[PDB]
Amino acid sequence: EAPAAVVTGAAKRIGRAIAVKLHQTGYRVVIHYHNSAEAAVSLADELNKERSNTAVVCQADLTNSNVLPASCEEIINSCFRAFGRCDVLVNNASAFYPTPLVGKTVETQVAELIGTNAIAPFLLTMSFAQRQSSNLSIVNLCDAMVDQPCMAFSLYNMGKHALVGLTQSAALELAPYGIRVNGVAPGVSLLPVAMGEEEKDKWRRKVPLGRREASAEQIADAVIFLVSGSAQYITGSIIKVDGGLSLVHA
Amino acid sequence: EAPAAVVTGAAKRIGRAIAVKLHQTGYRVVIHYHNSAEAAVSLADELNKERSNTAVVCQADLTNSNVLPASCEEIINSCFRAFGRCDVLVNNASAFYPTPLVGKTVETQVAELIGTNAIAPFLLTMSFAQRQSSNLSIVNLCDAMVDQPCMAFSLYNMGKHALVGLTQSAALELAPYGIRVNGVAPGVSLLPVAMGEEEKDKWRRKVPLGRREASAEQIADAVIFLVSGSAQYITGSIIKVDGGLSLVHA
Amino acid sequence: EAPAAVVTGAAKRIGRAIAVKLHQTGYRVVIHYHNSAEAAVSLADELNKERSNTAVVCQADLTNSNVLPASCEEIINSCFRAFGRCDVLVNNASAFYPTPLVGKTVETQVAELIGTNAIAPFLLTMSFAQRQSSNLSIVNLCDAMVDQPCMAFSLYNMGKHALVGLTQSAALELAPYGIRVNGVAPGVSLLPVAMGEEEKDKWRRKVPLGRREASAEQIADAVIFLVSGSAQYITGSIIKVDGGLSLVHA
Amino acid sequence: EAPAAVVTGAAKRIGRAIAVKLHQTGYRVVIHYHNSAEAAVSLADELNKERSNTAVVCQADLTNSNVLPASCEEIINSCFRAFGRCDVLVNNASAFYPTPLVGKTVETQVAELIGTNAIAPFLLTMSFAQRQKSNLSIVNLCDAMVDQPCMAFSLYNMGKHALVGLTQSAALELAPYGIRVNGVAPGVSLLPVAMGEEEKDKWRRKVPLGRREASAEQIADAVIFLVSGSAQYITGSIIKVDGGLSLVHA
Ligand SMILES: NC(=O)c1ccc[n+]([C@@H]2O[C@H](COP(=O)([O-])OP(=O)(O)OC[C@H]3O[C@@H](n4cnc5c(N)ncnc54)[C@H](OP(=O)(O)O)[C@@H]3O)[C@@H](O)[C@H]2O)c1
Ligand SMILES: NC(=O)c1ccc[n+]([C@@H]2O[C@H](COP(=O)([O-])OP(=O)(O)OC[C@H]3O[C@@H](n4cnc5c(N)ncnc54)[C@H](OP(=O)(O)O)[C@@H]3O)[C@@H](O)[C@H]2O)c1
Ligand SMILES: NC(=O)c1ccc[n+]([C@@H]2O[C@H](COP(=O)([O-])OP(=O)(O)OC[C@H]3O[C@@H](n4cnc5c(N)ncnc54)[C@H](OP(=O)(O)O)[C@@H]3O)[C@@H](O)[C@H]2O)c1
Ligand SMILES: NC(=O)c1ccc[n+]([C@@H]2O[C@H](COP(=O)([O-])OP(=O)(O)OC[C@H]3O[C@@H](n4cnc5c(N)ncnc54)[C@H](OP(=O)(O)O)[C@@H]3O)[C@@H](O)[C@H]2O)c1
Ligand SMILES: Nc1nc(N)c2c(-c3ccccc3)c(-c3ccccc3)[nH]c2n1
Ligand SMILES: Nc1nc(N)c2c(-c3ccccc3)c(-c3ccccc3)[nH]c2n1
Ligand SMILES: Nc1nc(N)c2c(-c3ccccc3)c(-c3ccccc3)[nH]c2n1
Ligand SMILES: Nc1nc(N)c2c(-c3ccccc3)c(-c3ccccc3)[nH]c2n1
Repeated sequence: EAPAAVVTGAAKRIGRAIAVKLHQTGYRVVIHYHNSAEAAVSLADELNKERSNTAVVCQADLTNSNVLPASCEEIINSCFRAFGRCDVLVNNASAFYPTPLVGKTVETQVAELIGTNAIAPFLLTMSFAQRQSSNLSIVNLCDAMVDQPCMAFSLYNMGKHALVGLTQSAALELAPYGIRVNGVAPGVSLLPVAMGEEEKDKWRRKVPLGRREASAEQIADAVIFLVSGSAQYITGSIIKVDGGLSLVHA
Repeated sequence: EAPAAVVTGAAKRIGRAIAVKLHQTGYRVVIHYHNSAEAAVSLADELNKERSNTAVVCQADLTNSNVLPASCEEIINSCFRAFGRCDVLVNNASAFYPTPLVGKTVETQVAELIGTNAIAPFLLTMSFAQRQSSNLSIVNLCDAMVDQPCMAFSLYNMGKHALVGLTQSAALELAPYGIRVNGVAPGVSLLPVAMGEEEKDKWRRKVPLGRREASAEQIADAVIFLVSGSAQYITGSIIKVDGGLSLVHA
Repeated sequence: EAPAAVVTGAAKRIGRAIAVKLHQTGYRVVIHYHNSAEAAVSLADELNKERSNTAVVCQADLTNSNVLPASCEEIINSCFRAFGRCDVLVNNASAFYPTPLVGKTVETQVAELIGTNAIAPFLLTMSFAQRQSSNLSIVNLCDAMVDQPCMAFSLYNMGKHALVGLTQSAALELAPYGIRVNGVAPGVSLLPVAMGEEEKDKWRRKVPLGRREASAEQIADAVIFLVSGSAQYITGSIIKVDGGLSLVHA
Repeated sequence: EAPAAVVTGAAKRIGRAIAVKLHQTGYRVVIHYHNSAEAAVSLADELNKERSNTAVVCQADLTNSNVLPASCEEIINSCFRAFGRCDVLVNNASAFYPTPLVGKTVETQVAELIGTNAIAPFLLTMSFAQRQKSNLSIVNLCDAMVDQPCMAFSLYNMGKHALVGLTQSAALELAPYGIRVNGVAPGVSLLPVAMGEEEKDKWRRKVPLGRREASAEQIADAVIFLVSGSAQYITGSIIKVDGGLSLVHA
């Protein structure tokens, strides 16, 4: 019987690339999404054409709130409902925007940035563990630049640092259950179409390895390694996939 | 005119030592507290008996909620209303208890642990910066053991990692205003007197330097250095005060 | 045609497992060794029996001295002599023994521990670089416990820290050549066969994931990943393969 | 009776500033130097004019070699011979020049960069500890930028990483003797007066806190803190004194 994986924020970009690689490797997938309903269903369709009844969608807001634990529990539940098991959780969904210290209220900024980058991963990790020759693991999408943060992104950066802490704490606590918990830390990966090509090229020129951003596939390759039998002794590790960006001084 | 400082969780233990030592150095202090009202007031009395009009109290819950930004704005405002300035912020208040992955609801555990240790510090930082020759700084009480966390303390450890992120991010962002942002990271300090003799001895025996915990005053000494004119180029630094504990393998 | 790899200290234990996996993946290998001539010759024989003239041996002391640069240059030369190319360098050889601060002279201890763990890697890196679809990379065998070092192993730990610095520096500097430079950081692996099982068990008991040391093959799996086409944007990254050991407090 | 300190590379720049501040604090000092004889003697003269019999010079090359351990032993011995005690060691002396991977021989580059920055500190630390076999401590001058190194400075960076390892290993091992071991990590400080102005300003512009380099006295300030009675529980800590430089992404 095929194993199953939940990928958060999997309608597009890096999360989709990860869901696709897992599905190709043989996983059944839960494609979680928030607003990108069309994209999520379109991916589920593609994947189901390849192999029937191997993909489902699950909509959830991962903003912090008093019902977030319920939402996270329901994401894990949807994998068990659809596939009878949940082997892998990938925490990929992430809000990202500036929150300067000097339209959204600060309450909202705190809830969205901390919720998606840290608290939801924690609550998904709880639910994944509680609901349990298998190879169970969790992969967190971290950030290679967490110690050299973008100006005015404090809440986003706090969230990513907390996700490091969770990766470590959960690796330690879930080790007795056979559940490995690791991370992948992109540098600069999929640049948005809508960026001034002046601005995209400015990020690209910063990367020592090729003067280019990582492809989604390159990030997903590291995820697939960590979930593989080739990483059976690896837990609490964060693999940077940054082309050396984080090594470059100002 | 004397500079003024806000110390959160200052009614006892390490926060009290930090308030006392700042006061001894010449600061006027706002004693923030949550439940320890009698000890907060008694400290204020003692400090005011020493120099008139140099200490006030400000009560607030720093649990995460939709009213926390206002609570944090009021803590900073209390310094201005009393003393007409606010030169130093010390983020010391902290909830600490286990939150296993497998009475409080999980949403309360998240609000308390992430609120006190990370979000409140962030909102207090926003309010402090927004209100601003001078020697302005912020000191965050971090944790020397953040990469080797206690078993079953994921949320606390998440909060403390986030606080590292805030320290770095706010140092970078506030440096143009001349506001330094640093941290002090205790190991083990002030073991609860009701913790077991076996359990205390076990922690003490692990500390390389002197096989004993730090006094509150030793933690406060590092805070004082960071706020002083002897640390005028220091920003985004976290000083461990741990007797070498974090260096000891399992 | 087939790529070629140099593995230092490859006659036994982890280095041998690395050379065998590389070979199995289709690499031709230089098997470098120092004292273990029988094991190195025998390993080359076994691999050549599998595919004709796909392995060679090369002896060299990698102790620091005035002839170490020529020695290292000759190891890289030996790969080109045998195979006309050198795509991968794995810095695995390592002296490991205590050097207390309070029958070898201290200058010999310095020379062996810093030579094998850092200086020889740097010199090999230079010679490798100087000689250069393509997929070139270096993997350095680091140590997951470098920040929580064994008591009285200062010189070893200094060497391993130096090796981290080389991994970063060389990743930055060799990126323009498309040479990636990464590390693998074992926790406890392949405990000495001669170590009593009861001492083996003291280390084993520390490991959260499975209360077991890593196999040589598990270490080798991380090396294989890093040299593979699935790691082509990864440079300056150190992958811990430690079962959570470095996460455990004293 | 006054305590005594050895400061290596103390004739000029940051070491000189550290020796001066230690002397103003009440220490007698050994001013170690290599080539800057006139500067060293001029400094000793000036400190002795302030307090008779409180400063000596000690010449030694700290390049790695088979006699480096005897040279390091003689430096420590010079302090006991002049003052009858040695309370503080500051490892400040440092060779700094590029060593690219692709007039000095490489043997010499290795001996100078690894000797001065790492091996001499280790040997001096041994001789220090053995002569003690009060508030005894060691301060190592580290580098805030060691994870974002200068292009083509691999050996210097390996040296400085090794020095972090020494700081940690020695703090752990010397703690039972009451000897604390810490570091101060400058970012950019005291630019060579002769460095081109455009290059000076290129570095200055990078620093968030004031867009300027640290003064030598600001670096000394943090050394003075670490040797003081206000840092009695601090060991194995490295204090960055960098104006936020290390926080800035490429
Ligand atoms: N791209 C990079 O260069 C880079 C760099 C560093 C780290 N990373 C990390 O790698 C991961 C993937 O990066 P990316 O660029 O692919 O991510 P992204 O496009 O910015 O976001 C991924 C998904 O997060 C989901 N999301 C956003 N807010 C949400 C909310 N409130 N509730 C639930 N889901 C929400 C969105 O789902 P819908 O579209 O369905 O609404 C979005 O498609 C992230 O964790 C990111 O931080 C990426
Ligand atoms: N003690 C150690 O060994 C150690 C180790 C690592 C880090 N630290 C850090 O050093 C700092 C001080 O340590 P500590 O042991 O002195 O702290 P603590 O005694 O555990 O807590 C300090 C204060 O935090 C306040 N607090 C708790 N929950 C709160 C809430 N919901 N809202 C507002 N305030 C709240 C409490 O105020 P009331 O008493 O007024 O309710 C309490 O007095 C903390 O940040 C801690 O994490 C300490
Ligand atoms: N085993 C662990 O748990 C562990 C933990 C952390 C890091 N690591 C690292 O992973 C790598 C492999 O570990 P291991 O346990 O397999 O290593 P090892 O058996 O201790 O050493 C590997 C080889 O290093 C070679 N070597 C030693 N001194 C040398 C010298 N002066 N010149 C040239 N070669 C020399 C030896 O070659 P000959 O036998 O031919 O003389 C030896 O077989 C090492 O870098 C090690 O530090 C291992
Ligand atoms: N300046 C900065 O911005 C900066 C940045 C990061 C770290 N640091 C660290 O802070 C410390 C002081 O920096 P600095 O700029 O003042 O240092 P520096 O001027 O570059 O070097 C200090 C002294 O090192 C001594 N030295 C060099 N080679 C030697 C050898 N082979 N044997 C013995 N002594 C030798 C020299 O003594 P003689 O003059 O007597 O020959 C020199 O005066 C160093 O450890 C440095 O790495 C400085
Ligand atoms: N959820 C999410 N989405 C993103 N698009 C990013 C990015 C990012 C930022 C700039 C260019 C490309 C990607 C980054 C990022 C952060 C710091 C440095 C580089 C990229 N983090 C992101 N997280
Ligand atoms: N707010 C708060 N209060 C505390 N009492 C602690 C402690 C702590 C944990 C054990 C003994 C003494 C102190 C710790 C702690 C955490 C990790 C390792 C060691 C101590 N953190 C704390 N935070
Ligand atoms: N070259 C070499 N050989 C080794 N055998 C080791 C070890 C080591 C240490 C203890 C048990 C097994 C292996 C370790 C090691 C170091 C620090 C913590 C744990 C293991 N490093 C080694 N390096
Ligand atoms: N012994 C020694 N001397 C030095 N002059 C430096 C410097 C340095 C590099 C550039 C400007 C000013 C100082 C640096 C340095 C290194 C990396 C980043 C920034 C400064 N390290 C030094 N070490």
